[PDB]
Amino acid sequence: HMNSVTVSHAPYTITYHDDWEPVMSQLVEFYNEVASWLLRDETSPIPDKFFIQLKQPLRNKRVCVCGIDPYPKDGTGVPFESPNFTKKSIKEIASSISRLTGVIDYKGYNLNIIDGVIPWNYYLSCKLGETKSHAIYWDKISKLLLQHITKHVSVLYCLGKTDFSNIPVTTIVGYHPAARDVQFEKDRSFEIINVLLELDNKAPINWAQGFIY
Amino acid sequence: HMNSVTVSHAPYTITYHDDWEPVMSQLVEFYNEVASWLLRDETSPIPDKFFIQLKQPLRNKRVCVCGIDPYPKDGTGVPFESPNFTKKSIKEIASSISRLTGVIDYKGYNLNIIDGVIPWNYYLSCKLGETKSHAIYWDKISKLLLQHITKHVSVLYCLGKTDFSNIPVTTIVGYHPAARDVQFEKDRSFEIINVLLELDNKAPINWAQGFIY
Repeated sequence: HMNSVTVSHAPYTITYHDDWEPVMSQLVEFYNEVASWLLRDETSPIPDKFFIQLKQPLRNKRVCVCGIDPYPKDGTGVPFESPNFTKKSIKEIASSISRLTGVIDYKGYNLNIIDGVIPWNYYLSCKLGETKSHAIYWDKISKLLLQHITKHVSVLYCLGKTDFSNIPVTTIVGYHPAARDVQFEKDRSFEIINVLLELDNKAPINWAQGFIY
Repeated sequence: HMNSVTVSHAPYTITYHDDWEPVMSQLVEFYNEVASWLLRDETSPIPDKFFIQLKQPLRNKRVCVCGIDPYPKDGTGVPFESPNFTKKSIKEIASSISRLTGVIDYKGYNLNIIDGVIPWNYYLSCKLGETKSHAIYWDKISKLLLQHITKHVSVLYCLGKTDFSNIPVTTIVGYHPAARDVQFEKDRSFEIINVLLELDNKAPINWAQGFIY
């Protein structure tokens, strides 16, 4: 199931699932053009992690949960993943899911271990410490990959109203996870995903699967 | 508040609200290129009605309810409007709203008289009797106008999954109103619009406003 393509700059080899095959030669061509600009500075995540989410299948995904880019520091290549459960966003996502499910004891949360969910970063890197600082480099790669994801998923969930302003599927644009005074709005946005899936005759997400105990 | 532009073919003069001003000179340029092809055959609606929805303001609209094109016959220029309440789609929309609201006695329904709703046809005409038969002519006009609507509304509601396959806002793609065995799915799709609006801190739609007694 796993394929690989050579590129001219680090990480030099991109591995990917069968499902991503239709976009890869355009991706290679796009990445070769812009890589030098991306590798000039220290990035989150590291270059060897940029494309790690391409190993994930798409034909079994119903929901894309999408942020604008990785954490300014300590990105792993897996969107929202925080191994020591310290990043504000994934903590706030975990809180919402706790209130939506009744699960209160947990040590962590990961969106990447939930059946039918692909967590996604629209831009695949940032300059270390600076949010959206690599928007111009990922531009066309970002369109290409997002376009391909929305061919598989039934619901696209974007996080951050001001974050997304950049270029025909069911879509909710919610608040950033770390946004203030919108706890109720945040909680019930997650809840509407499963409603929209049922009305689309798809199976709901078991969001509790995300918890780490 | 009302403006006008001259075009080279019928209807010769397009009137429009202030809100549409940013798209009009591109529209004029697009319409002049393709009009002869549109006017060759008998159309629904008639040419003098094509652009009638441009008289409607946008800054007070929260929801766009969008179909692919006008009724194959008897289109009025107002999407979904059926003066004698005979068209299957608007009857089915009225039924859904009846079940969602409890209102049972009515003689008609119109989406164009509801505060905060703009009913829309993605393509502004069809050849008399043939659905989507003018898709190629409206193409770029359709993108232009839909793009401009989604700058104002908070929720885009498209009707017909297969109907829409043609090219970042909250969007539900529901079934065609005349689709079978999906009465529940249709009813509760309309209900989720108001939920999404509240979570976006916008006022809900009073869908009962649509009823004609």
